[PDB]
Amino acid sequence: GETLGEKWKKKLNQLSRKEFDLYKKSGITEVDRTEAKEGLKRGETTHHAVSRGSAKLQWFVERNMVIPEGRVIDLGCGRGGWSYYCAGLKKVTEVRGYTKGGPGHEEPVPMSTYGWNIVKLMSGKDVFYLPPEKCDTLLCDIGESSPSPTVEESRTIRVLKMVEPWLKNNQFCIKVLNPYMPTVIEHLERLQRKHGGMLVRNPLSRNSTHEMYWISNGTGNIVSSVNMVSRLLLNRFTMTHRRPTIEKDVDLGAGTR
Repeated sequence: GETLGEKWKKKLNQLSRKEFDLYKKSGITEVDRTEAKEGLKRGETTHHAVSRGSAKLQWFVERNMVIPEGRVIDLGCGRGGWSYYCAGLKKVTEVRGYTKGGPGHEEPVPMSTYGWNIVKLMSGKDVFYLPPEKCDTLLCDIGESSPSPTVEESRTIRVLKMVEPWLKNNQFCIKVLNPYMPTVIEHLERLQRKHGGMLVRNPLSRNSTHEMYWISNGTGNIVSSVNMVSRLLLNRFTMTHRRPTIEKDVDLGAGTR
């Protein structure tokens, strides 16, 4: 070492509460969740996204980086934002979600947004012990943050090792929590050389995370893009803070398919 990402991590861990809270939102895109969250409080089950995740995935999908189709397996679906988002797409026929749930984890939130009937969200499931099934689309947003870059390296590599057997010339969108550490990068290079795809940064991600996403469509230099992200996040430290770009939250409509 040390990578630019590790420097970013260093500096991040050196921030105070105020500096952190102003940095994490500085210059990023975020969707207005006011109405969605108020609606969810009133117990509404149409239109609303159960979390910020639906828009986060929509960013990828609208750019054709991942194109959900056929049977969609959403590992670690949590509340179900990605599953509920995919349920509305014409090419999607089945949505199957597994999440850990229980104490300390988000349960699947039952909704009646457009296409809910083709969605099955299952809790009490450790995806790491789940036998890989046949699917046309594989999603994965797993990766628990830590102040230690190395702990994150371990968790990340564990996630990649878990998801690889699910990949079969199919669409995928897979969260890479810590992409700047060297062993993760070699692993990703091997994975890319076997299954293709590219690492891309989602603009709705906060500056407080170096997370990138291994998506199935397109190609590129991984190390170059990771370091590109690193220099961006570093620049945003010294950049006069910019209030985030507020965008419309996704609307998931209503009805069965």
